[PDB]
Amino acid sequence: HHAADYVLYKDATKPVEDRVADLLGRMTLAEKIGQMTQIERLVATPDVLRDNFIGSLLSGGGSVPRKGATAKEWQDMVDGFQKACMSTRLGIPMIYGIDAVHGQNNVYGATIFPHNVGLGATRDPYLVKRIGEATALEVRATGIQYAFAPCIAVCRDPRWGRCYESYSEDRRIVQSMTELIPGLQGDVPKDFTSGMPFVAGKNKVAACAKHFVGDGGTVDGINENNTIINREGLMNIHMPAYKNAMDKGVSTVMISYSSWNGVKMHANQDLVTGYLKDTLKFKGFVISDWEGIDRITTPAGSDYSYSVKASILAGLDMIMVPNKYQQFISILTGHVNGGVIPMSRIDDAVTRILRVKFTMGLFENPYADPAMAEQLGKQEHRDLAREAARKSLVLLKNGKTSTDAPLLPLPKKAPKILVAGSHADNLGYQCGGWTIEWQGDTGRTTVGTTILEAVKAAVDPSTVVVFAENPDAEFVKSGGFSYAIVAVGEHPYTETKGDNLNLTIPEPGLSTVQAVCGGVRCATVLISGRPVVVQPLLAASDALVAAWLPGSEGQGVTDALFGDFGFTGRLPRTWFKSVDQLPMNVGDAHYDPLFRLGYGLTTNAT
Ligand SMILES: *[C@@H]1O[C@H](CO)[C@@H](O)[C@H](O)[C@H]1NC(C)=O
Ligand SMILES: *[C@@H]1O[C@H](CO)[C@@H](O)[C@H](O)[C@H]1NC(C)=O
Ligand SMILES: *[C@@H]1O[C@H](CO)[C@@H](O)[C@H](O)[C@H]1NC(C)=O
Ligand SMILES: OC[C@H]1O[C@@H](O)[C@H](O)[C@@H](O)[C@@H]1O
Ligand SMILES: OC[C@H]1O[C@@H](O)[C@H](O)[C@@H](O)[C@@H]1O
Repeated sequence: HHAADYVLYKDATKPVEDRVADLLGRMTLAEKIGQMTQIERLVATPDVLRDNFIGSLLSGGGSVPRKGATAKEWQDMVDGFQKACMSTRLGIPMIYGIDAVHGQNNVYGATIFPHNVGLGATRDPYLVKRIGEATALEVRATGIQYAFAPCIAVCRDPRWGRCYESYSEDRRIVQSMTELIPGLQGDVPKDFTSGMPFVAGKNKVAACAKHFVGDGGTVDGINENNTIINREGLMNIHMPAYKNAMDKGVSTVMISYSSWNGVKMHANQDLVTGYLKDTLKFKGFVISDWEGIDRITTPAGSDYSYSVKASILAGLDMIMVPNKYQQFISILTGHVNGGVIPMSRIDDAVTRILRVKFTMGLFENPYADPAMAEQLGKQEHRDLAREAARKSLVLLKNGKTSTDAPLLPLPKKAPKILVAGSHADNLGYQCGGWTIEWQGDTGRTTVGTTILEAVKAAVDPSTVVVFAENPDAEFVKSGGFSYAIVAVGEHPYTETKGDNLNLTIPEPGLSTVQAVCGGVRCATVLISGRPVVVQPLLAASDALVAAWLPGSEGQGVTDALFGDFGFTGRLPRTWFKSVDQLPMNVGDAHYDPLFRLGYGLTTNAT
């Protein structure tokens, strides 16, 4: 279709499938295996990318070009890598992935939205869609084209360190929140075939339904462990939201470290190929988790040859290596040369990777848009995160007795008030894990507003605000306070560090709540990724709010505490009486909750 040097795959007017086939037919085995290889930016260089024909890069949690980097620094980094990939013989652009799981959360100055458990509490799929839309803009602000979200785990045991990444223990709520996907990627057209990948263009990102499948079903909530459940239960609880994801054109699916009835998901051909590809008709690409193939074996990494064989034969398309790419490529090349993995399997993998790249426009826009840098941390998106944080709050108690005056809403005008607790003025704590660092961090780690700052921004000018992190009982009684707001809870964690058999908050939290509430009427704000042992906090407090991990916009919290809006959030999970009850789910025989799924008190805006 015209000039003498015409190449069909480079022609933006051609159908995606024609472009995929034209490119695939030209590729060497080295070029094919390169597309299947995703590496960390920490090990990437221009020569490595060109020489190994690398298909993808990622930043893991905390993998950043430098601390405090601007949106422009991220774009320049990603473009540097892209320039090397575009300089290969065939000029196939790489796709760069990152965990933008509550906003573009590795990036300094990005808006940080509430984590998924709090979004489940909103029962507002359209809010979640809008969060996906804003997240895509802030990811593209940094030049990145692919987010490893949503996590559609159905957490069935809150002792799991990733329970906060699950919208709900109720699969119906998780299915509803798959609206994140068309927010991140754009709405699919009228015609759309379920299972096809979709991204609208350069202002949207490829998404990733993860982690397939039953990651939220593991024994005792042990992260990466075994999910012991029959097929009916797997299909009724853990699978349904994957189908909604196919219907919404999710571009990629990431496999789980977990096992199902003792079979590693990363080696499960029946589920990855038999079910996801052949039954759900998924036509995007399947990516491993990080060293996911290594962890098929015990010990992990003890037979990397088998890891490669088992995962590629199971049907995985792209491997998040992410560091030992020379070994990965060498082993896989050996398997193909030896006939152990057929060329048909390689060609399927590359067909799916190329299909996503062409569909999303990556060959037409391989480089970042400098005009998008200013989308990072935009006030409109902070206003959305503030709405979301407010809607996520669940009011658990509002007066010690049913005849006391309701404590909330609090008045904005009072002579003197106390703000207290380890979580009242700690932006890192209020964001939780997957914020700036992999495991999150403590203190002022990014741009945002802590609960204390939000209180100071809300109250009348005549209201004197005193902050004390851990006041003793006498300080409070002698202080002439009208009321206190005390915020306590979990410290940030991610993945196995978050697995927790006791679910009791760190001290001094309960002691601070008891000291404060013993001296003046108090509203306790509990920051956590999950239900935690709460009876002692409830007993001490006039009012108690479960605020989950509300993100950078602490004014979401004070918007409800001071009655600008009423409380509307409802528990998206069961609140247990004791960890000895666990697992305990709405439907079980011994179902004896402290607060059932769907519980939440309300207030009216003042
Ligand atoms: C589950 O955890 C136990 C204890 O750490 C471990 O030894 C076992 O291998 C794990 N099982 C799976 C399927 O990961
Ligand atoms: C509760 O579990 C957490 C994480 O496993 C731990 O850090 C804390 O000290 C535990 N308390 C116990 C085991 O008594
Ligand atoms: C909030 O509003 C409605 C009136 O529309 C009422 O039924 C509910 O009890 C109200 N509660 C309070 C405390 O005003
Ligand atoms: O899977 C474990 C890895 O996850 C990645 O997101 C992080 O960047 C690494 O620090 C961590 O070791
Ligand atoms: O950062 C890359 C990956 O790290 C792994 O540790 C997590 O399990 C994935 O959810 C994440 O996408």
